[PDB]
Amino acid sequence: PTFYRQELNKTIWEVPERYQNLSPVGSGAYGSVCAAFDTKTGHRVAVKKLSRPFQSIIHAKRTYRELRLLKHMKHENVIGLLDVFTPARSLEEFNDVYLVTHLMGADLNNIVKCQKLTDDHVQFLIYQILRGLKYIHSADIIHRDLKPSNLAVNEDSELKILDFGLYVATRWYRAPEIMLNWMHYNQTVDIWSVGCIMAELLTGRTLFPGTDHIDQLKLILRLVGTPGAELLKKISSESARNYIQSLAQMPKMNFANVFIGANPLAVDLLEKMLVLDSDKRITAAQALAHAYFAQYHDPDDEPVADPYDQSFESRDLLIDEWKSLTYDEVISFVPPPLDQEEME
Ligand SMILES: Nc1nccc(-c2c(-c3ccc(F)cc3)ncn2C2CCNCC2)n1
Ligand SMILES: O=C(Nc1cccc(N2C(=O)C=CC2=O)c1)c1ccco1
Ligand SMILES: [Ca+2]
Ligand SMILES: [Ca+2]
Ligand SMILES: [Ca+2]
Repeated sequence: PTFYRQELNKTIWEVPERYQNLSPVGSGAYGSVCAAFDTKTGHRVAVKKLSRPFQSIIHAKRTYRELRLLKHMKHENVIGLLDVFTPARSLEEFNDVYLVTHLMGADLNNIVKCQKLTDDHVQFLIYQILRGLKYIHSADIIHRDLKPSNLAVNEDSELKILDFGLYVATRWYRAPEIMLNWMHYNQTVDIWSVGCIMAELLTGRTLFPGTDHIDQLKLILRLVGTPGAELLKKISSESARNYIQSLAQMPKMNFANVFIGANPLAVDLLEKMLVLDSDKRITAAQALAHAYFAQYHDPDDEPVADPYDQSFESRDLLIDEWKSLTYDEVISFVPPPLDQEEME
């Protein structure tokens, strides 16, 4: 293919002539993104140019990790790949990686900001998050930083999870075990985040808008109640345990008294997601069966993922080895069919 060059976000992009009318739509993890028109299919796409993908061993393995992950993700509520390209003609010239996915116009913050969402609409949005999480969790992939800005949404409220499995970030949606560096955690860290997101969609305001990690913890404990000693088991730092143990004891609030006017089924689901005991937190697959989603739930259309080989994560390789592995993954990529779905 013929490539052309265009300066976007103060840097040269070099893209196949197939992709036209590039225009910037913001940064993503380790890269920046442009909307484009795919002249082969007439579809709108988003093209991410990775930032300095092989500048260091950190960047190089992160590039490989992201390409491997995105090549594996094949789910309607998870960002996956339509294309991956490089202007390089050989491994020796290889220094740039571009990832292509279907264009999504907004993030979840664009949906709830200026709109009082109906409960039926909130159900649909949360249902889609949970369907995507069931899929990624089934491949032993955790998001760990799920939040509205990591949920891409289009003009019909269809949603996809992105930046999973990988500047001052919001911590308002992070699971307590992540935010506070507890020693062990499971996939349900992401379910805490869903509870935080769902709460905000129902009330129109942030559930735990803490100014720092201690203020955020205090806000969390005010809702869910002081935890037992067994939860201290998870916290390495004695200073942190002593502090938490020293706090005045707070009762758990009845969520029906907090989310006044909400669908009682929404309140019940929130009670099952927003628990400190991550081993008692509802899983994505269990949440999909909850009656709150009755009008959307369809077990035939809530698939799991093919097994995902993450053995590379434990390996230290040289930069050029990660670069060569990445090049191999670029060259071996097989574009999916344009239409991969059939009537039920
Ligand atoms: N507009 C849009 N549409 C789809 C995805 C993205 C996208 C990507 C991304 C990831 C992989 C890929 F192959 C191509 C693009 N990374 C961050 N974003 C965000 C850009 C600003 N916030 C919303 C999504 N942006
Ligand atoms: O007080 C607020 N929201 C709120 C608080 C508590 C409850 C509900 N709520 C439900 O949970 C469902 C409908 C509804 O109004 C909404 C608020 C938002 C912006 C400024 O103040
Ligand atoms: Ca269906
Ligand atoms: Ca069916
Ligand atoms: Ca079809």
